[PDB]
Amino acid sequence: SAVKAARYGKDNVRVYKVHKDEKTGVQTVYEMTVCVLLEGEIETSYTKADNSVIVATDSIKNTIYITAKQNPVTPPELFGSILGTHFIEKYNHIHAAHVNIVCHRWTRMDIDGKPHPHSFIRDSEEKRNVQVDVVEGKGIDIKSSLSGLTVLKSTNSQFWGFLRDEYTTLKETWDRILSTDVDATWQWKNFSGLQEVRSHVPKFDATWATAREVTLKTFAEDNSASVQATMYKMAEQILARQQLIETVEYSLPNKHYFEIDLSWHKGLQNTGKNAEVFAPQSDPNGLIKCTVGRS
Amino acid sequence: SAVKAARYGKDNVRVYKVHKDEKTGVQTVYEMTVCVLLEGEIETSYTKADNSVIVATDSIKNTIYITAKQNPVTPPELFGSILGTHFIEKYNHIHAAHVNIVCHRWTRMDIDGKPHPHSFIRDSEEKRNVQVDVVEGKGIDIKSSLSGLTVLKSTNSQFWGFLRDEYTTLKETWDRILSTDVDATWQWKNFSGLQEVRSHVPKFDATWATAREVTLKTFAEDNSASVQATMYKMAEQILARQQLIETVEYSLPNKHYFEIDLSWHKGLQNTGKNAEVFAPQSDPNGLIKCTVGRS
Amino acid sequence: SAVKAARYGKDNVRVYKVHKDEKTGVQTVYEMTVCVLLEGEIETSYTKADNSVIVATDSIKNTIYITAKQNPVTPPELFGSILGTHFIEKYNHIHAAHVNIVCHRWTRMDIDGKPHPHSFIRDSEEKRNVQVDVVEGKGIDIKSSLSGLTVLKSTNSQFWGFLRDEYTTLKETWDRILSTDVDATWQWKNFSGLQEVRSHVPKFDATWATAREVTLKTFAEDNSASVQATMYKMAEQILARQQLIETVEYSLPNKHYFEIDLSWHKGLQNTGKNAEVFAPQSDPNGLIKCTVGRS
Amino acid sequence: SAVKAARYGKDNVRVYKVHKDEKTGVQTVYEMTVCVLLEGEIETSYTKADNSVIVATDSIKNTIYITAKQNPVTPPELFGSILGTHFIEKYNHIHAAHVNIVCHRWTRMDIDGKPHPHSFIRDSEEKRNVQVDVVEGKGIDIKSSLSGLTVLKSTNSQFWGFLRDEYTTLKETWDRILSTDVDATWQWKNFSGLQEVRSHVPKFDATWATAREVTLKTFAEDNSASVQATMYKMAEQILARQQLIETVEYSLPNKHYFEIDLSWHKGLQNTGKNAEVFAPQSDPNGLIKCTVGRS
Ligand SMILES: Nc1c([N+](=O)[O-])[nH]c(=O)[nH]c1=O
Ligand SMILES: Nc1c([N+](=O)[O-])[nH]c(=O)[nH]c1=O
Ligand SMILES: Nc1c([N+](=O)[O-])[nH]c(=O)[nH]c1=O
Ligand SMILES: Nc1c([N+](=O)[O-])[nH]c(=O)[nH]c1=O
Repeated sequence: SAVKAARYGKDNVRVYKVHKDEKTGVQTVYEMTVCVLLEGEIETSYTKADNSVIVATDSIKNTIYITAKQNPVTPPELFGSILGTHFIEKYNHIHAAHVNIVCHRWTRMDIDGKPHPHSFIRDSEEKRNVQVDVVEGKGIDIKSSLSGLTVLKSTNSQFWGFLRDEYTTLKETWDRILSTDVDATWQWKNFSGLQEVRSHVPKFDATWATAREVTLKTFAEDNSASVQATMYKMAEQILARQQLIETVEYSLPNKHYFEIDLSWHKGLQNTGKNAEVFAPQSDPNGLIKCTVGRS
Repeated sequence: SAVKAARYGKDNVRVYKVHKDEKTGVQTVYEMTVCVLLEGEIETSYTKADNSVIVATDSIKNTIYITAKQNPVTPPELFGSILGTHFIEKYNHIHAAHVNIVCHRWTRMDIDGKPHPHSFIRDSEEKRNVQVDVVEGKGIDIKSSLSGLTVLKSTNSQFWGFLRDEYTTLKETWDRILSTDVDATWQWKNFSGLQEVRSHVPKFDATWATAREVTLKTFAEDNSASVQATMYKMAEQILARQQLIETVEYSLPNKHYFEIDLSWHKGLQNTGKNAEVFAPQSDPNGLIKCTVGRS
Repeated sequence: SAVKAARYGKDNVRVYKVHKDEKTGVQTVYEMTVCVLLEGEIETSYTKADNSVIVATDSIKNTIYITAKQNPVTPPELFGSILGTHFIEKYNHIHAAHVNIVCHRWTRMDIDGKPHPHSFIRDSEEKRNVQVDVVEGKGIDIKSSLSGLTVLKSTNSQFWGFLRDEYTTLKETWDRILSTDVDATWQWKNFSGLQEVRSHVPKFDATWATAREVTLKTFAEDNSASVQATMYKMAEQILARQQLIETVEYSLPNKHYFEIDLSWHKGLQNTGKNAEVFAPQSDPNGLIKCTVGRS
Repeated sequence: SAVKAARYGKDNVRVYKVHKDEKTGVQTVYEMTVCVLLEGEIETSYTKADNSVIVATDSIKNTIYITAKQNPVTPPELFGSILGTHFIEKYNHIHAAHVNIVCHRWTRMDIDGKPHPHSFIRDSEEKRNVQVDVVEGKGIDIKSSLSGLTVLKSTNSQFWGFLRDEYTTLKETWDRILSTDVDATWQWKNFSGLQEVRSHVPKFDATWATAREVTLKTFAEDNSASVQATMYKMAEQILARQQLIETVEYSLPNKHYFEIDLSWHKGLQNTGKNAEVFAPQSDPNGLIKCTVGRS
């Protein structure tokens, strides 16, 4: 037997950083969870019990805190690129670093209509993520994403004209509830190294904002023919607005809300045009995915 | 042996209801999770296998949907009082109904600065809850609450002057991070029945809003001497603003963020006035509770 | 306003302890999660920012580790009584301590049919818990429990003869699946203090074992008329087997498995006596409770 | 823009099946959660709102129940291969089916030392999984795995001789606790189709059992030089015992248990050879992976 692939590192490293404006007194906080896995000439740690090739996972944890102390942590695309580059430059035998960052929301509170200088609220569990792969001699590959964005529309979703055969019981509909948790990922053109990532810094936050805005507006305004059709419209728009993106991937559950027939009870009407009370279904759920690129 | 206490019913009943304004086209959605447990002359179902005294839990589930079809579901204090009253009036041998409702957020989306007629977003996992106990001959007891409100302030929290003995290692501090998940409950004066609950309907939403506003403002503005001292200030204010409340209870975890000493690494300064990067601690956590009433 | 009730302390304190037999080389591990809340003359910490009355929650955490170092951690009824007693004896102004312990399973591995000296497996997420309330001048109250014991029987459960009215759709049945997660609590006679708890030490593990055995055998062997009837039989037996128990409480969900009518597809028969494939339902669920005491 | 990749289907489909032995009265239950995603000539559902190419996800759900009614559900490698093959044979324009199955434990109860005919217990949350990819013209690829197997050894784990530099604070050790949750996957040689999968049916359960046995014995008996070294020994053995496996992949967290220095308290000794009480750490954790194949 032989080692075909190997990677190791530290997961679930929680990090908080505060910035304090000396002039204005305003403070800004960032909180993230970081995972770093390394690859390289490490096979002998597995095959021969040779620990000499191992950067201890505890040391990887220390390096994450030190790097956050000495560099900006925003945008996460930049921080992840700095952190990954560190490992391949510092250790001759480490040839790839894989960095995943999940950013948690701490939104400034408004008190009496004015933004508070040092108080924050977690408004929803929506995340902004990055995956950064730094590979010696092959540059920096970055996938940015948003996830945990949960939405619902109460009308203006349809689903009819699908294949009907002996396995089919679903009725066609021209008016249904559509609810989903959005997972959207945009993959950047390969960057040659840290200098090139730095040169595009302003585009990272702007593209995240665009992706979010397009997602919400398209969902709200599309008279949806299917989850498939609506998600493709989202992806098209994002690609049109940022040339440095190569592909956009969406993964959307269809979280079902079922009509409840109450006609057995005193002829109560609660289906079709009379539907008011529905039963949200925890499982099963539809799952629809697509990756859109340039023609 | 004898049955000393018994209650039974249906838990985790998910319910969604939509309201459609015929004039304006605007739709509004409500989504809740409901639990109903009954008590009464039911001991023989346990001791003698006499199912004749049992309202099947499946029927309780049906009753929740039927009741939501025929009545307003907001404010939840009213819906819970209607639902509980139904069981004690309908069934001669049922003498108490216990109704718990958890309301989930579906906040109207703003698209292009304008509120959308039928699209919603889940903004955070904060809940608004009620517990309603309807007891034959003893009226209606309602406890309203908010929970899952997660906040953080980066300065203006202190903790010094506590008891020091041979079990104490904690250093006094004049500047720390304070973060918590707020659970706040206000208990209403007993109501004589449904007519009296209906007479106070406007107070329910207004008191929830007041409780939330007082919580957020006090947390943001108090130069906190301890979690104990800050939470008492919150409770005092709520009692002063609504005379029909008898007690206010707060339960607050103290979610710790620890300094990281980096001085071992090239003399890096990251403690006290130089602290920028911290380690959020998942566990353990402080837990502080208090119930405040009228003197 | 006035403080009506107050308690504070440390939650989610994870503790592991190893015992090493010097003679045999055999090692035994214990892992628990502990919560301790104190009450006493502490109202001024809330009302006047007087921290002098506060035993810091960090110190409570230290005390849990120190106590585990110096005393046996098993049975948990004893450890909880030692820990709670410590706080009321050490601090003049603390008058009650509330200790909750959750014990996690680490079961010795059998390798080649022989018990291994120092290797363990987590066999299921079933827990053994205690709640110990130590109150100055009122002795020690202990509630012991098991929870997270998940079972299923595929036949020999019935449910017929329940109340039928205009809210009822459920069909009577003489053969259904019964599945539940068992939560069972036995409350001990009040103990005068630590000496009396020590005098009964052997009864704690034996009573836990009896409670578990009775639960499993009764569930397996009863041709169940309802969840109500089966759970009462369990409670009766436990009370008969241990005189120092005052009450037994059971809380059982009824986790539904629904038949799937497949007759629409080529007349496939999958209901009643032909039922083979079922749909487990995540929610809603029945919830049945009872507390049984001595006549 | 163009569709580069697309797949869609149903997730979280819970299924239970019972087998009833007519002769002996013995019943056996199986419970699983199934996910099926399809690929094929479906791009126009995304680009042109052409639902004619869509097999509704509701129909996929129906097909899972029908297939479970008409075929054995064990071993899961076989059931997954039957289910995936169905979709590519039935629908001309569907060219790949991806089937994931998670099997939940229902272990027969022993009552009075004898196996009960129809009562079961969930012994731990360990799962047995399969991923089956059925691709038109390219056969059937199966990855089998076990996951959620949580173990701990209290001694006979070491970690010394790793790289030490200016980022390193970790002390070398010759005696530590090692605890992990095991995720192990074995990938089978490609099968030409269903006939070939059927021909190897007995090997599936036997190989799962071997993988589990090797994992547990190696963990218990290895005087571990590192997680890397121990996991490689596991993988080597599995490959040696089953020739139809091409690769074995392990993913193991290192769940840390930290010493607690109590010397500040009356000189209490609780470190090194005196360590008895430890603090389990919820996060961060090491994460070690490797894929082993044939030389
Ligand atoms: N860093 C590592 C540790 N460790 O404790 O840091 N232990 C291992 O077995 N392997 C590692 O890579
Ligand atoms: N409603 C009840 C059911 N049931 O199925 O509805 N089963 C029981 O054992 N008990 C109940 O109360
Ligand atoms: N122990 C306590 C702390 N503390 O940090 O330990 N902080 C508080 O606000 N209150 C406490 O009781
Ligand atoms: N099966 C599908 C449904 N559906 O409801 O089954 N809805 C969609 O938008 N897309 C689907 O593929």
